[PDB]
Formats: sequence, structure tokens, C-alpha cells
Amino acid sequence: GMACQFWSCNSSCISRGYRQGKCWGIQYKYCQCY
Repeated sequence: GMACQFWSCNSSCISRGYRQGKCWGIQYKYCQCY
């Protein structure tokens, strides 16, 4: 495990239907999507 696995947010946001996903906060799976 690691805090803010940024590309793991990206691949997940693309599943939800966004073009990208990123992070910087350390809470578990707290990812933003664009």
C-alpha cells in the first residue's frame, strides 16, 4: 500500500467515465476526476 497512488486514481476515473484522475490528499481512495 501507498498514500496517493495517482495513476491508480486515473485508471479508476476513466472507468467512471472521466478523461483523467489525480490525487494529493492521503485519505484512502480519495481521488479527483476531470
